[PDB]
Amino acid sequence: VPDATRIGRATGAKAPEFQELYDFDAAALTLTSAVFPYDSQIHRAHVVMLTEQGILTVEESATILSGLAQVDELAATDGSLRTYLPYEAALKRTIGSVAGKMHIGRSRNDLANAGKRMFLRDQLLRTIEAVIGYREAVVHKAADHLDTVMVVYTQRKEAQPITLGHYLMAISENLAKNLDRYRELYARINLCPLGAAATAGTGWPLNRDRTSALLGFDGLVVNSIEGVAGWDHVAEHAFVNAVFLSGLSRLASEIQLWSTDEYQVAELDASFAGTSSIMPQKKNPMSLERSRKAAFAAMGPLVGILTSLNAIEYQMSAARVELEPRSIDALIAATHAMTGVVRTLHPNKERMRQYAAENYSTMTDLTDMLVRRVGIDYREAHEIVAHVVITAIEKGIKANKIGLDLVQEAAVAQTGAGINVSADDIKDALDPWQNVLRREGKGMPAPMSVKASIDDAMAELHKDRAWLANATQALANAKQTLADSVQQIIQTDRKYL
Amino acid sequence: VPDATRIGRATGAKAPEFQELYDFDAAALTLTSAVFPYDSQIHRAHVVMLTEQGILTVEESATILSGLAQVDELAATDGSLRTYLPYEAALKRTIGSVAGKMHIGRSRNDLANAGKRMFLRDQLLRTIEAVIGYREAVVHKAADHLDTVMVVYTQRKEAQPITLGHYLMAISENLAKNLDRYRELYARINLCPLGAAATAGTGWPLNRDRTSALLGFDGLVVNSIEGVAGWDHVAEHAFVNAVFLSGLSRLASEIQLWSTDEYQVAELDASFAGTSSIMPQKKNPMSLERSRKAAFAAMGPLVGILTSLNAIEYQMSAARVELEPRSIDALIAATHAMTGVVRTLHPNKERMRQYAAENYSTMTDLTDMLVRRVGIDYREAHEIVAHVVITAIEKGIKANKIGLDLVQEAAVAQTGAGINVSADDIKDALDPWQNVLRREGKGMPAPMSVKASIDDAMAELHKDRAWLANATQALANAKQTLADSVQQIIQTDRKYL
Amino acid sequence: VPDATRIGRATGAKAPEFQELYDFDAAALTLTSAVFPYDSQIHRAHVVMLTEQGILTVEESATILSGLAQVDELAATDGSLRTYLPYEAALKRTIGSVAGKMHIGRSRNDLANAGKRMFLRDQLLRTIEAVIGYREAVVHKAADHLDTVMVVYTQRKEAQPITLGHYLMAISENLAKNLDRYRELYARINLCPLGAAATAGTGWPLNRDRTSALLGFDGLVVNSIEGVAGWDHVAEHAFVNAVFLSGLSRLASEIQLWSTDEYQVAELDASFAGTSSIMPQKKNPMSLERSRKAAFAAMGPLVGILTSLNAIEYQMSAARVELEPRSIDALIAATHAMTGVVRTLHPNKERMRQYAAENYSTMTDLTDMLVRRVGIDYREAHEIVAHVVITAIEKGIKANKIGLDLVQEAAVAQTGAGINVSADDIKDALDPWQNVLRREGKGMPAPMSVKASIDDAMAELHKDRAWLANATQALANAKQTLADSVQQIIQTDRKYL
Amino acid sequence: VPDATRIGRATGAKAPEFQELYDFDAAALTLTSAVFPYDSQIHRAHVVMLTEQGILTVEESATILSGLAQVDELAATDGSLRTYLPYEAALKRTIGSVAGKMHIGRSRNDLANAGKRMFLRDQLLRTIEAVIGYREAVVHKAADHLDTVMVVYTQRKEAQPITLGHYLMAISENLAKNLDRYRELYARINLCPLGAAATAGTGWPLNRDRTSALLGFDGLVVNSIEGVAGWDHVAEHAFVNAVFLSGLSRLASEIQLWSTDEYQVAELDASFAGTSSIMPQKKNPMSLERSRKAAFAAMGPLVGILTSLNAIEYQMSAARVELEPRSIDALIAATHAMTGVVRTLHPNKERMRQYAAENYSTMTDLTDMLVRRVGIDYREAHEIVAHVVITAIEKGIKANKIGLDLVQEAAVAQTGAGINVSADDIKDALDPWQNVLRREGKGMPAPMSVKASIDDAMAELHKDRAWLANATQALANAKQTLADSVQQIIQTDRKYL
Ligand SMILES: O=C(O)/C=C/C(=O)O
Ligand SMILES: O=C(O)/C=C/C(=O)O
Ligand SMILES: O=C(O)/C=C/C(=O)O
Ligand SMILES: O=C(O)/C=C/C(=O)O
Ligand SMILES: O=C(O)/C=C/C(=O)O
Ligand SMILES: O=C(O)/C=C/C(=O)O
Ligand SMILES: O=C(O)/C=C/C(=O)O
Ligand code: NA
Ligand code: NA
Ligand code: NA
Ligand code: NA
Repeated sequence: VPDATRIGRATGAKAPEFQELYDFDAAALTLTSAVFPYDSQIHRAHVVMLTEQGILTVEESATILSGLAQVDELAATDGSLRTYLPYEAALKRTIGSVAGKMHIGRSRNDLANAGKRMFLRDQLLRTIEAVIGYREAVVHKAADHLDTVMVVYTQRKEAQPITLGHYLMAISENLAKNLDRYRELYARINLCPLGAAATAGTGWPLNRDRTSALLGFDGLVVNSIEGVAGWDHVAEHAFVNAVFLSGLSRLASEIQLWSTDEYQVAELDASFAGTSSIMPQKKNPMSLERSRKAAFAAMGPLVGILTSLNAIEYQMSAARVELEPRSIDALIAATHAMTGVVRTLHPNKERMRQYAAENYSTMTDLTDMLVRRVGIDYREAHEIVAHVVITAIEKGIKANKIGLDLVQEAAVAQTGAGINVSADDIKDALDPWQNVLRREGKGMPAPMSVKASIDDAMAELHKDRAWLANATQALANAKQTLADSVQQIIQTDRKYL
Repeated sequence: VPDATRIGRATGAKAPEFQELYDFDAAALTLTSAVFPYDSQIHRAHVVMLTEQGILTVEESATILSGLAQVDELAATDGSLRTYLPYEAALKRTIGSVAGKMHIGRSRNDLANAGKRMFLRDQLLRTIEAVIGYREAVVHKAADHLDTVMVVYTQRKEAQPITLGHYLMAISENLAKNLDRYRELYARINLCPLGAAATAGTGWPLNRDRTSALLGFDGLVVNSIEGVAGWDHVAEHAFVNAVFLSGLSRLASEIQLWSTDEYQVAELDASFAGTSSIMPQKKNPMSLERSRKAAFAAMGPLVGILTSLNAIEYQMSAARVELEPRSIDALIAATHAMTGVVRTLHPNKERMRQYAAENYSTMTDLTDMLVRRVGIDYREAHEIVAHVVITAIEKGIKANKIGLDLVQEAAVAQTGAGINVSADDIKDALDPWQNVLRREGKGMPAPMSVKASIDDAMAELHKDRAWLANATQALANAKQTLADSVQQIIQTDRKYL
Repeated sequence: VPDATRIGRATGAKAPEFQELYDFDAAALTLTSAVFPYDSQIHRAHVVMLTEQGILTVEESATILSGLAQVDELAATDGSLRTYLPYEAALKRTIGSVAGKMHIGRSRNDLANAGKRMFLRDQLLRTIEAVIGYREAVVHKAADHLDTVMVVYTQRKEAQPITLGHYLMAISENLAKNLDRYRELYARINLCPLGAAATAGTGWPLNRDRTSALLGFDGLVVNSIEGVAGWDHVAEHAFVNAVFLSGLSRLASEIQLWSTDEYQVAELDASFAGTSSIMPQKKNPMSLERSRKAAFAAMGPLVGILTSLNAIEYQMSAARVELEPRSIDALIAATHAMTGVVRTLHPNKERMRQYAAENYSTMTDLTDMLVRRVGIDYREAHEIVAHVVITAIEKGIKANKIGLDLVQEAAVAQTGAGINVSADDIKDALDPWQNVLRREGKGMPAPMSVKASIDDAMAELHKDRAWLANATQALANAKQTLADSVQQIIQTDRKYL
Repeated sequence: VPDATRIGRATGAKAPEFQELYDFDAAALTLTSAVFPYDSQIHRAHVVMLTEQGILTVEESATILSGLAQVDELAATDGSLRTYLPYEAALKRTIGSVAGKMHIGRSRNDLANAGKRMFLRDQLLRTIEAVIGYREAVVHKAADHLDTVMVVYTQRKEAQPITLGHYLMAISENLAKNLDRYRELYARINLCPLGAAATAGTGWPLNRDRTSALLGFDGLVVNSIEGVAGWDHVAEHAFVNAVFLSGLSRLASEIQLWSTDEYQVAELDASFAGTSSIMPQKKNPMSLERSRKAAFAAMGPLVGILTSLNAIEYQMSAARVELEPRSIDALIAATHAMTGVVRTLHPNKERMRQYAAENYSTMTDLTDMLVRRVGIDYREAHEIVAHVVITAIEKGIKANKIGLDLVQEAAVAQTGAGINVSADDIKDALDPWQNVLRREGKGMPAPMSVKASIDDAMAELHKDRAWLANATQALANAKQTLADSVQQIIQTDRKYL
């Protein structure tokens, strides 16, 4: 059946990235189900390590490892088996009492912290991947809009002329720093707490480095209390999500204002807009508002997690609040949605230029010209130009129609004196494109300057992608090593022992 | 007059670090007054840079720079002069209209963002210094308590034997990672947005690198929109404060429980306790609870800042919530207080050992011994030992009095079968010190293992202090370079122009 | 299969209320699925009202109403039909184009706000019911513990003697005020926004009172903008949940400390405790910590909702954050759990009395006796008694062994003078039960005073239950009236038109 | 000296209400200094009550009461005397040891909770007064704009025609419910905890009702634990502030969008706008953004307070976070500012009408007319009118120029069939004023309907003011009774004893 929301001005299908905003809530796993497959990997890595340490024989190890595959399969459809003690009991019912030996030297506490880290680790790479895709859309969009003159706003008022490319490279710089935040967090998430057992380690001679390496961790959470009590990485994950999403909310809000009926300086692609069941004229920025909704919602986990940490001791505690799958899923959906919003955004170039030329954002350049040309101080020139604007608005004179006569009157009105500048001086100062070209320093909207930022961002994106590929490959390599090791044990036992 | 709170069991004076918790609220500056001296430095750096760029003559520069000193002096007692436009107007009244030229190419927006960064930069070094002092107290305390056997808790229940040194090194590892968070944040705070002007740069040929260098920044916030709209570093500063303080709350809570009348395993130094105006018996953990109060309060700025960022566009906005001096001051007071709390904490070594030996935290080692000795699986041994405990509690038998007869009865009761272990096996398994010695892996409480962590932490603290000294010296060097440059201009003009 | 967590000291089954804490997360509905059945009721009420208004004929109404039952049935298994436009389209495919007439004068905006209110209304009655059950457990528990002498704490230090009944009646008074908060909120939730349509009403002659009455609302959200933009009730619902749960967290924390191995003044019923997979001695307060977890998590929705309201205009907005089913479900589970925790809590009466008699909580009465008997001011008596305690602790003298000689020495040591009180005066002042009996004013722990509070609370609980029964019956009556009306239309059309 | 910010387009002085936003931060009292005068009242009320109870003689009472005046005077300039134990010690140094008797039966705990309640009580009446003034401005503004046709927005897109009066009465209804929230809170704040002493009452025969009555409380916090541990009213105060301010943020945001350069449908009074130090054209909505800033900041205390309550037991705790004066001061400043913003807002009536007539907000009425006139279902009419809009936008045809030919083409294009409506039918459906007049039900924008809401709101405002006058007079009466009683004691002792 058709998408019944695609009626009237909501033509065609929702963009896939837009549809993600509708699907993640019902599709989200519980934390228990999301972490369960990582627990299964931990069982295997732990058992392999115990085998290397001689705590388990190869025969016992093979029996357990084969059982783990069988219980994993049962648990694919039986959710009751996805927490540890039910899982262990099912393993015991499957292979016998040797099942219990897989917990030697181990706790639910270090198992759980490690499993959640593995989950968050994968979700952090998933997030970094999405943020990179978002930055790619932003920078690649900017590269096409070096000449798209438009006003920048401060305090929701037209400030000065820039370009759309200039604006998008602000977002790129924001995302560059959020990627740093996420990679910095990744180094703290990707630490293995296994071997802490309950909170104090164990007398069993575990090799904590081997379990860590088998599970793709880059290091250990060393202190055993820190290994089970430590939760700051969960709080930090929630925070970076929240602050990253606050910037995504701000872009969404920016574009929503751009695409108001009143601004009309940009239009959402049809595939990122919805309509109204009652008002046929609506082209609703539903992608933007649902993206903002996720940003706002991300405040929740951050506060809950920090509240729970403020409520306890420096202990393992079952009262700690988690970062849950549905929260991350919402971030990914919003990030994907805004990636497509940016990619497909349709700027109204003509109206953007009209506002820049007509609505007085060029008055700074008029002021700077008076200082540069006649040498008066900035504050006196400012007062003259403000009077130019006040008078211009009163007389209905758009900025690009301000001439020598109006400027001289304002100078005389505020100063008693004329001012020695030409009509050409004023014309060039009020030309919004010349406003852009004159702003040619580092980080300023002149095409040459924005292009330099794009080049730099393109080189940084290459490093972003390389960092992600390296982190991902390290995990894939370890997971394959673990699988090989499991198979070796099971098969050697079957054929030779 | 005497400290009227030092009555009854609140003997002697408050520790200075404890007193800090009482003073910071009334003493805290407003953000305006805290940032004002940095604005004054920015005026000088900006003016020097304009002079290098030939935008100001040396004569104009000298006149302004001399005026800045005069207005700074007026503003020391006249708070109305500490915001920019009143300050500029006072400068104009002091030296004449040339005062206005100091704003060429500049805005309140990039001035304010830069000034707040300079404030937060200094406050971040102040915070890093305090966190290092806190970690030093923790590690140096741990070094004296390698042999201080005591129980670790999970879920506020006695879990297993550790040592006080082992526990403190959990905190050290937490603080190591919070110092990473803060240094990572410092690299983002210490970026100069000057030259962004209103939000789009300027046509004036500023040298943004020179202003940045004169003000001790390590780099630029490049994009001019990012330079004025960017606020994530403020949110991040608030977050690291909050998460760092949540760990400080947890230690404070831990110690508060240790020092309850019922636990009695540690006692606060008198200089960190208060008493009651009514109940003469009270030795109140007032340092701890006021430290937790600050931790809880630090949630506030984090939420307000993120809320404000979620509420706007990617613009300069006057609606953004700030991180205020009093919030940082509270963190410093709480950190200093807990530094002294830890340094002077008096553990009850005898009672710590008593609990470890008597209240069943050794049962894991009993369980592990059954697995290691008779080869049963962990789950069956666990069930036997649980019955040992249940029976022991019922009969009023402390853990260190559990013997062969009680263990065999439990084995028979739960299994129908005895178990082939000796009274010596049980004795050694129940010896809490042997529990500690057996836990000799990485991050575990055995003195050799905790000592290894202390050695590592001591080497890391040397690097922490070196990083702080280098960051501080860089700022001091730049501030002196700026002062030299100002004096050169003023004096050259006075004597030679 | 057995509950694999019920091993060792976790004997028997989890209490049903305890199990609720494990089930609500996987069982929680999405908001869409939770609100859908209320949307179906709204369709019927709206259509009936349109029929009364002559906007629909009885024949059209019957056709639609019969279709609504058919689509409702499809939607029981097809989740795609639970949002409005897909539902309407399925209705159109089921009965023809007349399906579209059910939206005359209506929007998704007032439909959605009304449906969510109906959901929250039912969930608020569900919550009030649970809070009443919680208060009933607290008061009925208190009634059995008028004589259960124990210490009250301030700042986690023993303060003065009370009774367990006295403590529980603090919770009762807290819950009384939270029930007021919830009933006050109910009056704002139970207002009907239908008729606001998109945000400005409609030219169709709706009878907004009839739709409201058919749906059990007690009044209208009058202004049509307020009807769709209004969200404060959602924020308020989240807040009362959060503050109510913060008090539940505090009781859970209180009991957790009571039931520490070190306090040992209360023990959780086995059916509300868990154990450890590794440490056989653990009787873990898992009901308490998971209850606190829900309290902490409830901060999340409150902050997200308020953030979203701070981010928008006074408009209908799709960016607003919702209060979701799983959040309320968590509150109900925690409230039920703590209801059973309180009901089945096992106080250690002997140890409670021991602490009261031995650990110096009686020193206030000693101080008051010196003031009352010899007329010295409170501050000088306080200083004497503090010295009594200091000396007593040093000499290992429990409070109930403090005698005339020790009190006189302290008086002489601090004053140079003895004090004219008898050994009987001191004995009676240090008798913890006499401490309780002397505290006989309003709200104080004397059995006569606590009994008076219980009587009052029992009368208030009768009114709580009456208020809930009346609110519930009003909704049941309206729902039956609506069902009758639907059937009348369908059947009259089938048989007579 | 002149207000140096009143330059260029920032003409005249800041409105006084606008200036409040600049002054409250530096002017805010600490909580200690704000509560101190209430503590002094409590000392007097407590001492008077002790005198009535015969615990103090009239002679002792007079001596203390006279001393309280002397220490109060010292404390006006010596901030160290504003906490209890220093104050008591200064009283002792002033009148002798009898000073200590004023604490008989009392604690810092019930003193502090009571003093903070008295502070919050007065601040709640101050807040209710400001909210009433805000509602008065809103309703009185609405009364002048029954005919000010303009579009209402949903999702920041033009939705349907309303009037400015209609919009303002949404705010009135919001404020009516926030006033209910505040008055409901007032009944819980205005409860006296005195007599709880430390947390368990006292053996002294206090008359808790007399102290409560002398201090203007309407009832007791009965249970003595609740009297000192109870804090929910602080959380609730913070919440109502936050949710009330979120609605104020939304109006501020709404007006900010109205007053963008692009909407230009309203203009702030000059006295509520600022300008830029660099951009002479700026008329900045600084009142609005600083008002939103306060709304966002109010999230902070709410989260800190709730966090602290989630962190402790149901005890008196010094870790609880307070609601501080500066937070309330910010709310009052923002409320006053927005009161003046609303009062002096200048709507652009001509442009408001232009948008309503031209930008397609009338399309719903076109759709409803097709349903009403030719009997097609709403969904098919909707699809036709959407095509009308799509075509109209493509051809540059403003809504008020849509005619029969365009509607028939759309009908044929989407249906293959024309539609039997007249040019007059279409004209009347597209007349934005007729859109308003047709929306004549309860809460809809027709002048008759908005006038009815204004009449109701005016009657409700009379009751709001009466409730405030009654609450205020009750406190003034009690304060005068207390002063009379103090004077009677002091003077009777001086002249007759
Ligand atoms: O387009 C949507 O996602 C939802 C719209 C609505 O329910 O109003
Ligand atoms: O779907 C609706 O009924 C309305 C949507 C809107 O407000 O645009
Ligand atoms: O010792 C203090 O800081 C405060 C105590 C109190 O006011 O209760
Ligand atoms: O200072 C008091 O009155 C009480 C303090 C306490 O609760 O310990
Ligand atoms: O289940 C465990 O492994 C441990 C639980 C605990 O810390 O008590
Ligand atoms: O500092 C500014 O940008 C403006 C402040 C104001 O007008 O309040
Ligand atoms: O005061 C300024 O420099 C700029 C203000 C603005 O962004 O409008
Ligand atoms: Na971490
Ligand atoms: Na940043
Ligand atoms: Na409401
Ligand atoms: Na309350």
